[PDB]
Amino acid sequence: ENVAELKKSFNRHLHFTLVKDRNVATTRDYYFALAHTVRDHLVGRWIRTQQHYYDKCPKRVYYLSLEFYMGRTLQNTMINLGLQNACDEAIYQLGLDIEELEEIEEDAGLGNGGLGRLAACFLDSMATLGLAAYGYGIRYEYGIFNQKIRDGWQVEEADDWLRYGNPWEKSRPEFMLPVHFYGKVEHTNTGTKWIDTQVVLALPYDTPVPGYMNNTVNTMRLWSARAPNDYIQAVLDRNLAENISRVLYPNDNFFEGKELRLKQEYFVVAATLQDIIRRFKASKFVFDAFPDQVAIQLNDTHPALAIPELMRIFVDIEKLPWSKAWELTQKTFAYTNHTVLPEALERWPVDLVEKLLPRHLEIIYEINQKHLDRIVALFPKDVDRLRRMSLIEEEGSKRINMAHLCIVGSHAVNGVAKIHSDIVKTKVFKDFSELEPDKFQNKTNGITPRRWLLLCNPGLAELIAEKIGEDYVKDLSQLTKLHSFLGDDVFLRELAKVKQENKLKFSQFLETEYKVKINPSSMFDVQVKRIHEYKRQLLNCLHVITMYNRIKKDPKKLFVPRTVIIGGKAAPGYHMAKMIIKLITSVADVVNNDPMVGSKLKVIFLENYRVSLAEKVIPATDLSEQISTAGTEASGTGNMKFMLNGALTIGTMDGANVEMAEEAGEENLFIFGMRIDDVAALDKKGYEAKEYYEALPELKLVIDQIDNGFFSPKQPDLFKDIINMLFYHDRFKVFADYEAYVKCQDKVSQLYMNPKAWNTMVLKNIAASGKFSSDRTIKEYAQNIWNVEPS
Amino acid sequence: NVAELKKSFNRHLHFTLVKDRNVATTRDYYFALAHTVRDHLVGRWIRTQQHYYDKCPKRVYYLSLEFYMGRTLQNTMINLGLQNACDEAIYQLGLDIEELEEIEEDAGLGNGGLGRLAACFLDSMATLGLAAYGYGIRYEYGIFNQKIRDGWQVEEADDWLRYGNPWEKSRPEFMLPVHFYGKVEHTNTGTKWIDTQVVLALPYDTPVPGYMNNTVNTMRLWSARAPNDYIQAVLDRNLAENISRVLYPNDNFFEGKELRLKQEYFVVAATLQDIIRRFKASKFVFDAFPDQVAIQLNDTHPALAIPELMRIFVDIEKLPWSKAWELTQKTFAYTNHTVLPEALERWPVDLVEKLLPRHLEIIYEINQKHLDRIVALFPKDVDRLRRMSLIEEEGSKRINMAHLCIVGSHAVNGVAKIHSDIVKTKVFKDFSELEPDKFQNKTNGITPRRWLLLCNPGLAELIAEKIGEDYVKDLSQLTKLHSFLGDDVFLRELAKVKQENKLKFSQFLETEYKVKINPSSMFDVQVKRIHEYKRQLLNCLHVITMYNRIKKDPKKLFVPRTVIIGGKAAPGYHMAKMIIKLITSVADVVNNDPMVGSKLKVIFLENYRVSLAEKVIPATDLSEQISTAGTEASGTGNMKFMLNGALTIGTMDGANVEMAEEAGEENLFIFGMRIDDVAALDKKGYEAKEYYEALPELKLVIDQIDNGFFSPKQPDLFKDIINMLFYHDRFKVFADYEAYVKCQDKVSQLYMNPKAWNTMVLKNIAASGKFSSDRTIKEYAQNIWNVEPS
Ligand SMILES: O=C(N[C@@H](Cc1ccccc1)C(=O)N1CC(C(=O)O)C1)c1cc2cc(Cl)ccc2[nH]1
Ligand SMILES: O=C(N[C@@H](Cc1ccccc1)C(=O)N1CC(C(=O)O)C1)c1cc2cc(Cl)ccc2[nH]1
Ligand SMILES: *Cc1c(COP(=O)(O)O)cnc(C)c1O
Ligand SMILES: *Cc1c(COP(=O)(O)O)cnc(C)c1O
Ligand SMILES: CC(=O)N[C@@H]1O[C@H](CO)[C@@H](O)[C@H](O)[C@H]1O
Ligand SMILES: CC(=O)N[C@@H]1O[C@H](CO)[C@@H](O)[C@H](O)[C@H]1O
Ligand SMILES: Cn1c(=O)c2c(ncn2C)n(C)c1=O
Ligand SMILES: Cn1c(=O)c2c(ncn2C)n(C)c1=O
Ligand SMILES: Cn1c(=O)c2c(ncn2C)n(C)c1=O
Ligand SMILES: Cn1c(=O)c2c(ncn2C)n(C)c1=O
Repeated sequence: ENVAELKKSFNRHLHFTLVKDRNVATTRDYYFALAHTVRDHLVGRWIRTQQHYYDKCPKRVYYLSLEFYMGRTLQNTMINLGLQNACDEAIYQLGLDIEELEEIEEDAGLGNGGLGRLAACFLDSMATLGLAAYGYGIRYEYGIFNQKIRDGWQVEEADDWLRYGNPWEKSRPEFMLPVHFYGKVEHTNTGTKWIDTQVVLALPYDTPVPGYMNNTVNTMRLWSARAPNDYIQAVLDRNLAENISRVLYPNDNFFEGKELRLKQEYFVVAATLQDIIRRFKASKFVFDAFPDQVAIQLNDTHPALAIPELMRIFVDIEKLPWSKAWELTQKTFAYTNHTVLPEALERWPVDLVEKLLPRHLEIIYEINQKHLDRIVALFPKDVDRLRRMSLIEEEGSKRINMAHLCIVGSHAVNGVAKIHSDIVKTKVFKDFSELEPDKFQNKTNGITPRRWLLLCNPGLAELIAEKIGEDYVKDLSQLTKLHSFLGDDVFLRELAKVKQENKLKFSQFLETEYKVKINPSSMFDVQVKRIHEYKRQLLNCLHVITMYNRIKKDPKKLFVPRTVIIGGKAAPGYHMAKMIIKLITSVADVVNNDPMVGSKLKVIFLENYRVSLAEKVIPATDLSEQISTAGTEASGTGNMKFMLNGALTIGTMDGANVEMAEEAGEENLFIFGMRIDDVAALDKKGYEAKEYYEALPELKLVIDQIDNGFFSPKQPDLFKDIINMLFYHDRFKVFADYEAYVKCQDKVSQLYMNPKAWNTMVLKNIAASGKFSSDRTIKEYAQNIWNVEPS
Repeated sequence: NVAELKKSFNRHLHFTLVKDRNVATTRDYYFALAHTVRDHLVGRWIRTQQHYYDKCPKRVYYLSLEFYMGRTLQNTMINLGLQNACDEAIYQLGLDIEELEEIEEDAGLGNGGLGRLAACFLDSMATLGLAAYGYGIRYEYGIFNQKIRDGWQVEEADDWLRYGNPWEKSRPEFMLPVHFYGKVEHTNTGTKWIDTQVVLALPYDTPVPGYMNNTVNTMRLWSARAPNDYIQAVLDRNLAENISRVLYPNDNFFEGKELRLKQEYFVVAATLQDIIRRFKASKFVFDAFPDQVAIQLNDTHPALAIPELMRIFVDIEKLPWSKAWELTQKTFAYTNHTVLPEALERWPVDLVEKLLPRHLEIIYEINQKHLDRIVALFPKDVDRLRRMSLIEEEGSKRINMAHLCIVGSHAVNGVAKIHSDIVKTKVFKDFSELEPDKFQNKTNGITPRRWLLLCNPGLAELIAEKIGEDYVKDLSQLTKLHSFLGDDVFLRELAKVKQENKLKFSQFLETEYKVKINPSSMFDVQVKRIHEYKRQLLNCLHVITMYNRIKKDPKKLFVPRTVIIGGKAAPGYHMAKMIIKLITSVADVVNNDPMVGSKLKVIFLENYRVSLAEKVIPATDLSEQISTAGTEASGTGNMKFMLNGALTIGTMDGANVEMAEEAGEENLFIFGMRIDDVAALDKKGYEAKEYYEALPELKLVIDQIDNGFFSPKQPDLFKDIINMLFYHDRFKVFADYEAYVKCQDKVSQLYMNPKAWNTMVLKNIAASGKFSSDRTIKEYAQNIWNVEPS
């Protein structure tokens, strides 16, 4: 606990655990010694917490997800355990730099973006709320790839995060389980049997999840695939079974029907459900009480197979009758929808499923038959309603609509922001909500204020605590008390000072990683998120070039200097996203080297955007770019992180941006562009991109520069694919929000010129960010879906 | 003290395994104890390695593709003087230390004798305080686990690292890149090897505790890792990692697979680079290298080390060829482990040219200078050149790796007198003639820690009772046991120890096998890899022979036996697999014939490996060492049996010859043709049928086999054996059959006389001192590596 004992443990681990002394120990050795020193502090409570759940047997919550975008664990653990100050002191006394030790840790990047990071924030919140919750996923050998930029383009490198060892995971060999694939179904007089299957073992690894200052330490269980049991070739072929948990599919909001992805989904699902049933049978609590002891949240449709798998276990194995089994199943599962973009919908062809999971295909067909029998009985004449509500789309080569399977097999279905949940309920699944009104809900996303405030921005956390105490950490709504300081000049300077320090520290980072020199006086304009056409960093890029031309046309004009930062990873096979990245690095090259613009404007493509880098750049941001086309971003969470950390937002009325406006007051955000209904109008009328190109002189110059090679001289036609998409296939109407966006941007610079007014708006944003704590989000899930209670 | 060991155990169970006493598994308890013991190694491991850096003694590097280590827990407790205290602490915690010990997986990174010799050498070098390092590959899968299904061998992956190996320590800061393929460019800045594929080598260090001396050496094993459609590209990283994936399961047999060639270059490249790097940091240019480094090539498997050292000195360090070649020879020594043709490494130049273009050039260069010398010495002997070349144009050109090891080394040694002589005067006559002093002998040895103190505590204690403990570090001290030759009480005590071992092993046999063991029977044992040259087929002929005898005359006085035969067959060795099936078939008939009953039991010991050897050897009365004269280079199993109180029935082959010299030929049951008789028969021509015709007991056995007596459901099952036996038996099974059976009868005779039997046993044990690997290592240190015990 105290400094002396922490130093003693550190030296002890460096010695016995790392087998080193101070003259031969590497930096990595020191990081590992500290990690083990911190990890030791988790054990007692990890054991008690899990023992407690067995004793008092509260209802358990299982968050089933193919992704857990955890980031680093060291600092997060020290903070939630109240050990950071002591460890900082101990490490300092040992003559070491704790910051350096922390940078040695690899991010556990087992996620693509929002969906995976939401799972991570939820685990922190559920532990902080004292819920008997478990995270269940896959332990990928390789997470989201490390991004490099070569000659302006994205290059992918394997994310070998486990190469040096992960001290934060605990193998649980005694819980290994067999998972089945392929084979065939036999309908015997003893029950249908699934036989001649190939077997792959599932080895679980537990990672502790410390609640914030509360003695609760929950568990995240990730499964790894292992082979069971010419000789050499046979041994090498063991790689095939093990490839199942080998790599995270690098796609964000995009469906790719590869068989290996289907294997991963069944793998997690099968291992997870069996483990859950086994723990249920040992609870010394037949399966009638199951739904009162178990809640399983389906994170998107990725784990949809859990439904037919639970049915398979209840029926084929436990011999329960179908009706009883189906009843228990619905009461067990709840489904969370995370998107409305067509390219992201999971639709598995029945042939692939038939080959890999013959018995699940049969169970799904059965589910679908009973389902449609009901509709036929309710709307005998609506024949097309049946076609629309079926789990099977015969529309060409038959496929399974996984979202529909999740809806019929779940008692609750929720979206992740009001605007989104509404669209899901009344438009996308109108036929279903009409039948079961009460089944559809909304649960607006949230972020954990531990990692995204206390951890990433200690200066702000301290300043806030200075003024209003520490209650806000566990009750973020407490930030409204900050309103008492609206006219407090001294406080406003203190707030600005914290942002300035964060910017200074991040600028140091930028100068050492990039050739560029940073004007620390500039406004940090930031857009960090996965590269997507719908998120439109392309629009941001149009505005950047626009500011460039303005400086060239009139260099002596008064101008608020900016440092424009854009970062994010493109899915490997997403060609347009890769072109967009190259467009940004090209533009940056011209801008950063034009002697006429100089320190007026700097552009940086932030490489390898991931959780640990987000913790650095967000606290250093002044302007947060949240410009997705109205109706495309289901919720967003980066928007919330920026709001909590003192940045103002420039964005569309989309996803949770709408709620950030409700809480803070629309005028305290720079809202702009078409709204959901305006986008529909343009669609109805038909979008003619050329018209804006024609009518907007600044837009036309930008476009022409791009298309003629102004930014790619050595290859004039390089950006032709973008031009063509922009003029003839822009599903996201980049040109249609261009004018309002730029006008809006000008207004931002205006406000920035007035520090007191700017920080006054910042204060209103921070003071109103309380609704976005994931602790609030989780309370709502616990109360209205899982029916469990905080402790 | 016990109290502190219990406290550490509980501490590790808690913080390290995250368990308490009601949820802890047996495996958790084994791991808690292992960490508790491992902690005791640290201080000395660090000091020992620091010491080598400070005083900078000359270092010895044992480069081997195999290290058949077995289990580490007990060996560590013993060499550290901690066994009694840990036993007591575990007992007090209400646990069974024996159960905990059986949890540990063997580190089976070897096939047999060659790999186990490397392990015994490490223990001895550490006990002698030498600055020695073992260098090899960290295979993900060692020698396969053997199962017997419907009488046949079935192989299962040996996933020894699945639950974690607490005995290894990753050394990430010493990772190195190894190169493959590419092409050679001869520039004006030196020849460059370019466009190569790169595979990383990650070293893992395992501590090697000397016996009671504060020395803890290192065994460094390399693991392959890939450097740095997207998904497919990530999955293909498996290809680079496949290099250190599986140990080739062949014992004394060459298989020219490209992956095996990759493994050999992999160990060699990573090892030589690491050695040079450690040399450059010694604050001791490369002139002193051979005075600071000795590298022992364990067989020709690491032969590439020679051209690789040349490549580094020349292509990289820019040293002139003559200087580089001089340093190289002073650095390497080569150990020959066999004369069997099928085991010689001959890589086709095409494969080497593709995978290692630069090494092929260096080898050609070495060969050119080599032959230039011979041409200058024997201008008219044109065929001498053909015989001494590193290249065999005899069809598709190939590289004779043994020849490369000889020209690139300053010393070449065999592993037993009879073997070393054959190597020097016959196989490499042309080379030894030129460099007489280059060829030596270093008779193999076994470590008396694992093979006596550990595996047979009863014997170790009995012996210490009579002569003190000096024998542990000076095994020659066992000769003091001669003072008890007439001591009746001692002879009963000796027999009692053997009886307890047999009792304990019989328990094992009954629970694993259906069979009921007559604990009164003589344990006749043949455990080693299944080979035609080791002839367990001959043993099988004798077994059937005894069977027929019991059937012909059931009421005759007969010494009862429990015949045990065990060993693994290389997966692709068809004959060996047939031989196994023949043995299990024979056993089926014998064990179930009501007429033989408890007179004779036959057991095929499944999954023979280091940890099982430690169980069955101490329980043996008769040790079968019957290879054809001139085929077993040395053997080491023979030595383990001698040390543990078993008598030997064998041919005058390998080290059996020296066991006879030490104990007195009459105290061993020697039989069969000798090296020269085998040659005579070869010259005259071996006509297997003649013995079949002339020996009525042999004929009946053979007919039974060939007609389906042992395979009724399939009469022609053993046809391949019959045909090999009559027309292609390179090992003359029939030609030693008569003497073997006569010899066997004499064994039973002696067994009937307990006092006479144990009197001979005592003479075997008292004379086993020469076979301690400690003696072997002293000889290598003095005459090859030029290093000194400390
Ligand atoms: O592996 C040891 N310590 C561990 C310490 C560790 C544990 C978990 C994560 C990181 C580090 C170690 O160095 N690693 C496990 C990692 C891997 O599997 O790659 C790297 C170890 C200590 C030790 C001490 C002695 Cl005396 C002998 C063998 C030993 N191994
Ligand atoms: O892995 C831990 N201990 C290690 C301890 C260990 C190390 C080496 C051999 C056996 C056991 C562990 O259990 N294993 C490493 C093996 C593997 O590679 O599969 C199994 C560990 C302890 C711990 C304590 C907390 Cl609070 C959180 C995570 C933790 N992991
Ligand atoms: C929060 C977060 C996201 C999601 O950001 P949006 O802007 O909401 O898409 C993506 N990646 C990382 C690393 C994050 O921390
Ligand atoms: C010693 C040993 C060997 C060598 O046996 P030989 O009979 O000398 O061939 C082979 N395997 C194991 C497991 C051993 O311990
Ligand atoms: C398929 C997918 O990744 N959906 C994403 O989910 C997160 C978390 O709900 C939302 O914030 C975001 O708007 C949405 O694009
Ligand atoms: C190539 C090979 O494995 N050779 C083996 O080596 C061991 C160790 O020297 C000898 O005892 C044995 O007779 C021999 O068959
Ligand atoms: C979002 N996204 C992708 O992620 C993607 C893609 N094509 C390939 N990938 C990987 N497309 C067209 C796409 O819109
Ligand atoms: C690396 N890279 C790309 O990734 C790429 C490309 N053109 C299109 N793409 C997607 N070019 C020319 C290129 O060099
Ligand atoms: C019938 N048979 C064989 O004939 C055989 C074998 N292994 C090797 N052979 C030759 N096995 C396992 C087997 O069942
Ligand atoms: C020793 N041995 C083998 O190990 C072997 C073989 N054929 C295949 N293998 C694997 N032969 C003929 C052989 O003698």
